[PDB]
Amino acid sequence: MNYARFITAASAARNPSPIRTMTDILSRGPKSMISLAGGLPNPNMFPFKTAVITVENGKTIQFGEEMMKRALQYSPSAGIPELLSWLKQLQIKLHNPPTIHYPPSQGQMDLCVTSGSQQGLCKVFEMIINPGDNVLLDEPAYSGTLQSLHPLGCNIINVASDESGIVPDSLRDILSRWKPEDAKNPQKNTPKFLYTVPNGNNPTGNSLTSERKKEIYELARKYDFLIIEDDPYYFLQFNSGRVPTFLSMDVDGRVIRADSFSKIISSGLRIGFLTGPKPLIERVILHIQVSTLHPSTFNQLMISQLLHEWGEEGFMAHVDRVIDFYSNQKDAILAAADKWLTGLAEWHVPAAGMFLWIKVKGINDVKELIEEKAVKMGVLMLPGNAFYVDSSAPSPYLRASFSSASPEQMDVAFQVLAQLIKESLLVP
Amino acid sequence: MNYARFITAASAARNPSPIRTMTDILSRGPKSMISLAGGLPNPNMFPFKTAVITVENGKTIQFGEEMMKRALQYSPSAGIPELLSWLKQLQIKLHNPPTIHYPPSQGQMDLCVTSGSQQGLCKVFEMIINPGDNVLLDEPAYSGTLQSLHPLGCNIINVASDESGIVPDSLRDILSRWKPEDAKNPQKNTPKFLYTVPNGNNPTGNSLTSERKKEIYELARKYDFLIIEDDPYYFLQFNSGRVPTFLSMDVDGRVIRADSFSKIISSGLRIGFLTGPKPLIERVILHIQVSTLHPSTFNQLMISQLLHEWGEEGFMAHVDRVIDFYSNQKDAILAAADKWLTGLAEWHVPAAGMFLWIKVKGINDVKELIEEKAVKMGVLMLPGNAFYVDSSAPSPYLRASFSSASPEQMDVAFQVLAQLIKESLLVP
Ligand SMILES: COc1cc2c(cc1Cc1ccccc1)cc(NCc1c(COP(=O)(O)O)cnc(C)c1O)c(=O)n2O
Ligand SMILES: COc1cc2c(cc1Cc1ccccc1)cc(NCc1c(COP(=O)(O)O)cnc(C)c1O)c(=O)n2O
Repeated sequence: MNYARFITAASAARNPSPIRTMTDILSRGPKSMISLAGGLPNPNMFPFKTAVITVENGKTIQFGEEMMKRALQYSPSAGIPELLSWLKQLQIKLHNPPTIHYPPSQGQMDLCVTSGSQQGLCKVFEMIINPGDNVLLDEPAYSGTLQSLHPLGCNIINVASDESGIVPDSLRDILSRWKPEDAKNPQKNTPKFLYTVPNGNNPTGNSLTSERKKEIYELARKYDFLIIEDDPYYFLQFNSGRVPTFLSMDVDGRVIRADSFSKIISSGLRIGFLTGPKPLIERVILHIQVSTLHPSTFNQLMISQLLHEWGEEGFMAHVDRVIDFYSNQKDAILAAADKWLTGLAEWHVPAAGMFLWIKVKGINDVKELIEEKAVKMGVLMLPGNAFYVDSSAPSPYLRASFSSASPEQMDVAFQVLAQLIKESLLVP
Repeated sequence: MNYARFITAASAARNPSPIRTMTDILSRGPKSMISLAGGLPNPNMFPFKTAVITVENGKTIQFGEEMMKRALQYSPSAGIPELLSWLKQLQIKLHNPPTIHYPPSQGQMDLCVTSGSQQGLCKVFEMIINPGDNVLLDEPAYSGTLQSLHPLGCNIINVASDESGIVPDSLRDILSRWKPEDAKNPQKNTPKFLYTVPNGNNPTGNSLTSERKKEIYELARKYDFLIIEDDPYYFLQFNSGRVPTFLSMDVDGRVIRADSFSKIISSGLRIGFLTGPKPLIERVILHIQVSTLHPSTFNQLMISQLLHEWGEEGFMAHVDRVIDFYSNQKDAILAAADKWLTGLAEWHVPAAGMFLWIKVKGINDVKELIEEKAVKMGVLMLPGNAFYVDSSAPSPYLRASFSSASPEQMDVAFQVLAQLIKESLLVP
């Protein structure tokens, strides 16, 4: 594979820090080595000295004097080595990528710690997109990806979706406007990638099947496009065995996968990870190096100490307690919507995630009902407009989150909504 | 002032999160309000429960159950409100900007917390630069800004400098190729900004005087460019007492100032702040929103609790303790270089910062002496090549850091260096 067509002139021009290069000779050398190279501060000047963090069902994490100096100090752009080896290990355990032992240039598996999955996704789009480029996704999509894409000046082509996510025949229909050989020609302007959330799509909650994923991968191989697998709900799947990922089937080294610890470990710590082909992961690390330098060494050390003590087993037991809480929350929003919304609205049961996508029966645009009327009543929800490329277009949909609300709060929220849905249909 | 000439088409196209827009109506605000809007996970599912951090000359920072849930949760893109009000307060105390009460559109003072000063600088260059644009800078410069600038495709105009920083007559000579009216014509390609490190420039250690700064500001006003004042050594000045900043004199609202806590509080926590005109700070916040979302809530809470308990007095007692340590380190590298390098090399005494810029007497390029010969001897330093736009150009300079090395390490380093210099002068 040739990654050069997937990287901008700006991204290709990125160079490794000539400072880190000299600094890395220090880490590969003996204790007798003297360095006057790095601009690392003296950590003894830092005011925080020790840290003791308690863990619910787990050993208390302690940062002694030395560990604290390391945690308060600079670290590599890709991430701390202990977090990197544990995450690569996990990707192999879970997804067993075929690329593990490929040569670097051919797209060997590489991983980098990002400041949330959002940072990885952002740096990938900025790496790939030139203004006017064609890009594939299924609308409704995650707003953060729509807000990243909009300033990039690309052409978003919508791929049809149902309850089983992206319809492969819709993808086959869009792709048919180009020839498989048109991928090799830049001027023919073939799509650079396919963006998708294969588990509990934000905001629908729909998941792709194994069969659909295989049809999508064969199409990515045929029209030589990348698959941006943004999977933050891979660990939040409801009443399902884990369907293989696009990374698990990545024989070509054409999948960039974004994983998030935001729903399972911490949203505020800003720790996510990006898995993909080494030439592309490298371009992302070089952009991180000039922006954030590296993710918080402190937060990485907090997560790495927890993760290492749990094991890939203790981690999974934790994922299971998290799914349990979110299933009970989904059951509660579903009970509330059954009680108040049946006959007034339509919704599919989410497969993964923390959102219910509700279609209002007799209203074309729920924008004023949700932004004006519902707000004035003290009930907040999201209008469907926020999850489309054209936000000016009317939407009969709303997104309801079930993460934090108590059953009794959901009951009050939906009664207000049914009352507001009725006050909108009762106008003769 | 018109900021639209300092904002690219991609930066202007950035929109605030429609999600977050709803999320802020909840903050304003009765307790009776129910939200099903945000995708905020339930923080009771996070495994870390409490934190106890000990402080050097200060109260033990304790994160109770509620504080920990907030610290592990998402927060605003610009930063946590307590850190923001304390930093704005400090900027007023220290710099007293004239823009404090200007209307937003006219460039009112705004501040945002960034993931190090590097993130702020990066997002500012990306906000301003279009390929082929002219930018003013004094070489040698900080490598990280050279590696951010290189992929942006701009033209870096070298402004000459001496021991008192940038020579204002050199800037006056460069600018004379345009007319003050040329800033109104985009096609006349007038420089968009002047980038400066006014205290202890990386790698020289030279500081601008008050008089030079006033001549530079009047030239910035005349040719209507911005001043990107990257001041990470403002709190690390030796035997000087702090010269007024470009922000202190910013009557026009044309200064973007980057401050760093990397040398005073923590390099690894990735917490810095950007102060500048509200329309420009706003464009930076919108880029942060789509990349890192926000800086670590946890790290911000650590810093904010320390800073609020210290006050602007205890913060100051700390920066003076930090200067004290670096002062002694500077006397030690200076003692070592006096002992071994006199007659073999030339150097100026740094005014601020943690680096000594050494010029080797009879060598044109110290690249092989430092990268091959010094490395093989176990002594690491940086070749001068790393701090120039054209790195292929030979440099007789090296950068020696005095942050961490002990006096006895400096002695051994400078002896190796002198012996390597002597051996290199014997090659005809
Ligand atoms: C109320 O505010 C929020 C609403 C949010 C989210 C975050 C905030 C907090 C926040 C603070 C400051 C500025 C803006 C936002 C995140 C969402 N989803 C996370 C997500 C990510 C990023 O995840 P990562 O960067 O945390 O790894 C990547 N891909 C997919 C498919 C995702 O679904 C979401 O749906 N809503 O509605
Ligand atoms: C050995 O590695 C380092 C060498 C470093 C620095 C950091 C690292 C750590 C690192 C880890 C991962 C990737 C790359 C680097 C920072 C330097 N200066 C900080 C600085 C900043 C950024 O400061 P901020 O982002 O921390 O606020 C802005 N402006 C000016 C004028 C500065 O002088 C420097 O001189 N050296 O040589």
